[PDB]
Amino acid sequence: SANLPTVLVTGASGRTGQIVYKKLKEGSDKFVAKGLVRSAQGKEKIGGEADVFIGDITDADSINPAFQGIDALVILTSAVPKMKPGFDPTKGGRPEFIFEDGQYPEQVDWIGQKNQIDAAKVAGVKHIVVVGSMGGTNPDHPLNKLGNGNILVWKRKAEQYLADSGTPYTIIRAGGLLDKEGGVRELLVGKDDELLQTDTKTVPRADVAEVCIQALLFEEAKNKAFDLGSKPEGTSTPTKDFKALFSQVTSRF
Ligand SMILES: NC(=O)c1ccc[n+]([C@@H]2O[C@H](COP(=O)([O-])OP(=O)(O)OC[C@@H]3O[C@@H](n4cnc5c(N)ncnc54)[C@H](OP(=O)(O)O)[C@@H]3O)[C@@H](O)[C@H]2O)c1
Repeated sequence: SANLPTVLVTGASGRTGQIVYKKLKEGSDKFVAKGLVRSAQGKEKIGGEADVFIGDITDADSINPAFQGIDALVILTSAVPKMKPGFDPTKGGRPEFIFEDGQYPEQVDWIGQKNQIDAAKVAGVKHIVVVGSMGGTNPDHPLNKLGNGNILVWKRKAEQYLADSGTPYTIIRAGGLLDKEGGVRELLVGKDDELLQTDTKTVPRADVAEVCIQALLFEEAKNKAFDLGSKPEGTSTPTKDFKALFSQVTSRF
């Protein structure tokens, strides 16, 4: 093993996941990419290459092939609520969202993520990175009511399980995600939702993807949990010193 590390990214066809997948592919001088997606549809979307595997994270055996021989894992899966089809705006209410049965946050973000962490551990991974959301410090956060799923709570339960496991881990709680241009913004790291009290609380999906990558290259990023926000494009200078950035973080959770 003077070989480059094999990095598996799950949720590889998701919006943020497809960028990490693409970045790991471009970074051929640093990584060997691998990805896991939920559908053949998703596999073709990111390029149908042979390093992409199809499987459901809540079906334990089903994901084992993907995890074989991996050295690092980047978890980018998430439960996703869909608008329940009954809404009628013109006599004011507010849409209710739903999660397909067996696809709720408890099953996908907590148990599901537990599935992935447990398989990575069996396979001997060395570093696990997971992407989540800011807001977890407040159990009464409105997002937990979406689809009556408590999505932040189950995600944080999997973050604690990851931090507790002993495997080198980085937990990145992202602020509001943006389909905005990555690498063109000064990025900010916070602790325990403090950034929510600022105007720099959202972040380009491409910068969340690049932070996941860099976490893989610095000892500093290991055994760290931090929030991620940024400043708009055009106002300041885009982040470059990543060792410094991660050396700002001291929290293990
Ligand atoms: N949206 C925001 O503003 C925001 C803010 C802060 C944090 N975050 C979080 O940051 C992360 C990235 O966000 P994002 O919007 O870019 O994610 P997302 O794209 O929309 O999706 C993750 C996607 O996760 C996969 N997935 C769901 N259930 C699965 C299962 N049972 N097995 C395997 N894969 C499964 C989905 O598969 P399909 O492609 O088949 O659907 C999909 O690839 C998420 O954890 C999200 O909750 C989001």
